[PDB]
Amino acid sequence: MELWLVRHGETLWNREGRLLGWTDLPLTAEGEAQARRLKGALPSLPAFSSDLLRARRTAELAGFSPRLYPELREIHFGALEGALHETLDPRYKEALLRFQGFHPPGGESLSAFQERVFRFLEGLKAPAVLFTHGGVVRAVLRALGEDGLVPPGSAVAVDWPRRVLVRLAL
Amino acid sequence: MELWLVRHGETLWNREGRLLGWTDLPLTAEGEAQARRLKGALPSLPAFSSDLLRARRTAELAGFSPRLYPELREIHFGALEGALHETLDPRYKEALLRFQGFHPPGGESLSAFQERVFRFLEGLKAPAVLFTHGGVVRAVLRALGEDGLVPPGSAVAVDWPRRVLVRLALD
Repeated sequence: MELWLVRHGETLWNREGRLLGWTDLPLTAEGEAQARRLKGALPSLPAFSSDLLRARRTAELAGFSPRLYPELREIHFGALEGALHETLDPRYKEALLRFQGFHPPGGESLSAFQERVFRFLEGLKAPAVLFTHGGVVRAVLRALGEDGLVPPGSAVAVDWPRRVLVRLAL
Repeated sequence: MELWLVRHGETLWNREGRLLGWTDLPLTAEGEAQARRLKGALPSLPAFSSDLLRARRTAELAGFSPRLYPELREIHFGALEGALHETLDPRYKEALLRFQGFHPPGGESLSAFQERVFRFLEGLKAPAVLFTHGGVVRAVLRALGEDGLVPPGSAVAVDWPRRVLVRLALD
């Protein structure tokens, strides 16, 4: 079943290199421009979106009116929200790289995060466009055996749960 | 899974251009003619149909004895029921055109409509013929990435939830 995973436009923490999870940052001017460009590429399928501002605004600027689901949120980094990726304790860097064994204080475990994301995905009953976050897109791509890193404001279409259909980066 | 969806025959509000949702209108003479032409053109599979008259009657004239399900009904337009499409406020016109963010007072939102329709399709265990409405066919075709408008009394076959197989219209 066709699903479009869209990573929201950039926020200030993207250029700053800070972990961005449940901190509700707005899009930058460029992030808004990225969202607008998506209007000319994304298919008009039922839309869903993380309830965080940056995702909602990306959906809006891309020409969609999404049903909001917190299950589509990026992982909650807890005390690590806003932390510079460069200064993270090696244990955290390692976990984020290998995509396993990550449980920030006051946040969600990478395991609970994935459980939340896939429960949502398996619940879908028709093709859809999903406005979400880098970590969510990464989880889905890795589940299909692919590298999950995609730029802000870009998207990847997948034939869930079989394979990746195409990547779209502007 | 192979599913055949049939848009019921025309009613007076088709030529009139009025939003027809849960208003239970009958088929016109031409509407019955369209339904009769479907007999012998649709596959022999279990049949399901919206419980609204126009749909049930289409199924009947097409040679089927479907189990009735309100879940196959057209979207509930609420206060907009019977409204001339031509005179709808821009917000509603655009919402229906772009098939998104439609919240009619006293009716069903497009999101609620889609959830209802898709939940029903998910429950189907095997191939079947579904006698339904223009909006339902439109939601399905659009979800499959194609233009969703089809003529009254016409049908489409899809491999749900993957692709459209064929569109069938008769004269």
